[PDB]
Amino acid sequence: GSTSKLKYVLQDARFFLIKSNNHENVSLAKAKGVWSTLPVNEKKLNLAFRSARSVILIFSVRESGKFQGFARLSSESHHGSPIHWVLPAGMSAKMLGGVFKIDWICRRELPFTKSAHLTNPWNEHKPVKIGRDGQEIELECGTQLCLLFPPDESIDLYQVIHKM
Ligand SMILES: O=C(O)c1c(Cl)cccc1Oc1ccc(F)cc1
Repeated sequence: GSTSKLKYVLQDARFFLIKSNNHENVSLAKAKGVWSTLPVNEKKLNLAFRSARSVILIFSVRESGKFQGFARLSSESHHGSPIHWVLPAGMSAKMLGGVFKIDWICRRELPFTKSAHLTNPWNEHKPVKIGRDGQEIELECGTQLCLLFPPDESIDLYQVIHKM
């Protein structure tokens, strides 16, 4: 299977590692195509969205040993139908910023064992699995990381390719 469409989507991308707190919220985000974060990281992502042809979120639930997929921002965050996230301990829906609409590019998992050869120059050349929530990943490392994920037959890139 050709990777030309995915390489096109990634040509001028920025990449951010999302260290999700709860697997259930990743499931919600996957199903509904929406995501939200704290205003600190939100502002950084809204700026990125204006700065690059694609902004890619690469999800890795904390302590999971895996990435759970990756998605492209379709919009800057907006404030809308409320999403009922599973709120982690000591968190409240008030702490969250607006909602990003996101188009999932892959919803299949990638174990850290499969990315162990990739290092992120923008995180001190550490293996790319290592990073805080919102860690930016350099273009080539991010591109290669996305290309390691298995093909996802539930995904059709047509809508993304049209939004571009
Ligand atoms: O990381 C998640 O589980 C998560 C996701 Cl995927 C989407 C939306 C919210 C999430 O959790 C939070 C809930 C409230 C907060 F104030 C901060 C994070």
